[PDB]
Formats: sequence, structure tokens, C-alpha cells
Amino acid sequence: MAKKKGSVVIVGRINLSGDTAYAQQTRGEEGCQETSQTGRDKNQVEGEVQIVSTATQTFLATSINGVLWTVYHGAGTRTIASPKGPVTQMYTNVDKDLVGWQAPQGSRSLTPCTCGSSDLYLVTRHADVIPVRRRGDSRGSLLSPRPISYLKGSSGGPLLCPAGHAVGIFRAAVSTRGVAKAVAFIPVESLETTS
Ligand SMILES: COc1ccc2nc(C)c(O[C@@H]3C[C@H]4C(=O)N[C@]5(C(=O)NS(=O)(=O)C6(C)CC6)C[C@H]5/C=C\CCCCC[C@H](NC(=O)OC5CCC5)C(=O)N4C3)nc2c1
Ligand SMILES: [Zn+2]
Repeated sequence: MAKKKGSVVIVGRINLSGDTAYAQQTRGEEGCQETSQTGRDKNQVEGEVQIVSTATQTFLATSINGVLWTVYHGAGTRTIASPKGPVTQMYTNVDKDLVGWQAPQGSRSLTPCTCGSSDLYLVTRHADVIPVRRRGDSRGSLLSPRPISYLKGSSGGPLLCPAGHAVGIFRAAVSTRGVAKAVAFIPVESLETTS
């Protein structure tokens, strides 16, 4: 009676600004650990897709409509570190595997897709842009299957339409013999409802 869980910490981003997609690290392991305990993150934030970490897990978080969204199975109910201290979740929905905080100052938000397109692109934490054919409200198939190892740590990352709109938030992978054939995601409409 007489410990607390730490904050989620932004430790990098996936840069989608130019011709090449690439990951950038903005904070190393030691600063991440310290920032998770204090909840105080003075680092400038840029971009749409953040790489985030706890003391024990790393994954992604994506800004859509002024909210930084990620997965409950990564973040739990944790605060996120910010320049003025830990920030409490604005959205929590374990039934959707979904949490969200106010988007960080300096971030850019993706626009929710209204295209109705089924030709999607999943952005991973290694800056791979993986073609995915939409197969349902919350599922899509990989055009080129690959070991689940390549998707591990990319929950909270976006599925994008051809125009660069957000279609969904990656939450789970479907595999056979360790080979990822399909993905599950929180559809942007389910976020817009929550919103
Ligand atoms: C605790 O409260 C909770 C509320 C709701 C909730 N809802 C979920 C659907 C869920 O699923 C868990 C975690 C994800 C996961 O691993 N998410 C990815 C990821 O990368 N996580 S991660 O590494 O970033 C991490 C763990 C740091 C955060 C994206 C995957 C990548 C690789 C898969 C590895 C083998 C795993 C294959 C699984 N398959 C699958 O479950 O499929 C089924 C869904 C319908 C069929 C799978 O994907 N999960 C198993 N847990 C919860 C928990
Ligand atoms: Zn679109």
C-alpha cells in the first residue's frame, strides 16, 4: 500500500513526408525508461504515426482527427507522457482493443477515409508499406503474405487508402504456420463513433 504503472512514451515516428517511408528514433532506451516513470516528455513531436513504448512493450500510435489512437493490449489504461506531465486517456474501449489520447502538439492528423476503397496499405514500425485488400468491416488480406514476425510491434499503426486517408487501426494478425495471411483493424468509422 505505502507502485504506479509508467506512462506510454513516444520514442520515434514513421516518416511518410517524402518519397521514401522510413522510421526515425527520437528517444533511446534510457530516456524512455525515465520518461515513462516521470511522465514528462519535452521532446518535439512530428508526423502522423508515432512509435511508442512502455517499460515492457513497443508498438505504434496514429493521429486521426486530433486523437492519438493505439491498442488497449499495448497501452492498457496508461497515461501518455507529455511536456506538462502524464495525460489521461480520452478514449478507452477494451471491447474494440482501442485507446486514445488528445493528439500531441506538433503532430499531424490523418483524415478519416470516405473513399469506400478496398485497396489499403498497412504501415509498419519498420516503415514497410504493405498492400492489403479489404475483406470486411474489420479485416483485410495481405497481397504478399509474410511471417508474423514482420508485423509484430505494429499494432496501432494505420491502414491507409490510396489517397492517404485513415481507414483503420491495426490490432491483430491472422496466421497459418506463422505466416500472416490477414489482418484485423479498428475501422475509422468505429473511431468516429467513439469520437
Ligand atoms: C488485454 O486486453 C485486451 C483487449 C482486447 C484485445 N483484442 C485482441 C484482438 C488481442 O489480440 C492479441 C494481441 C494482439 C497482437 O499481437 N497485435 C499485433 C501486434 O503487433 N501487437 S504488438 O506486438 O505491437 C504488442 C503485443 C505490444 C502491443 C498486430 C500483431 C502482430 C503479430 C501477431 C503475433 C501473434 C499474435 C496473433 C494474434 N492474433 C489474433 O488474436 O487474431 C484474432 C483477432 C481475430 C482473430 C494477435 O494479433 N494479438 C493477440 N488482445 C486484446 C487484449
Ligand atoms: Zn480515402
